[PDB]
Amino acid sequence: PTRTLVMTSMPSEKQNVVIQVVDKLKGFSIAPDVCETTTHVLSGKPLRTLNVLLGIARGCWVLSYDWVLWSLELGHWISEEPFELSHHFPAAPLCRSECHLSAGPYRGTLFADQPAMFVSPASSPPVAKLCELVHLCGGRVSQVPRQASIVIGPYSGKKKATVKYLSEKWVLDSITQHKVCAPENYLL
Repeated sequence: PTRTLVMTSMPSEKQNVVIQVVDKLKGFSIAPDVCETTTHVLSGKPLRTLNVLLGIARGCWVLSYDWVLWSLELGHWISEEPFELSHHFPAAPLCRSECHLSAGPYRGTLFADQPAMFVSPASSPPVAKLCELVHLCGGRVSQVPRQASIVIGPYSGKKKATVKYLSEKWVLDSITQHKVCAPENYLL
């Protein structure tokens, strides 16, 4: 199947069960990274990986391993919400809900009112991925620092008093709290 499921923070013995269950229940291909076809992200431990972040940005189901075990038991893929990792990632059900209620193609609007952002090439997570996250959550990415109001990540160049210099953590915390964070605590 074209539709993908992504595992994250998943010990290899649980990974083994997932591969077997997917082989038996069908409906998914397992992919290493969250992409346009991913609808379900399965987390083994409650950790904010890049795949969790991308899964949230795309409004995926972010689920516990237990969904796989109960689905095997009951013979088919079952309702996801009882397994959704809402306590660890409050943004997950919010984006997932927005996404399924979306009339057309889903895109988040978290950053829709934010100025364009220049992302440091030295940023962590990697710049291409951090840019993907900004875009998926409704923000605009600038290709150069010139004229950009927000600069994200390590920046040792010339600084302007009318630009905000914010850590990558500002983007990530905004995404996981489903609210744009106050810049104060992310400066430099």
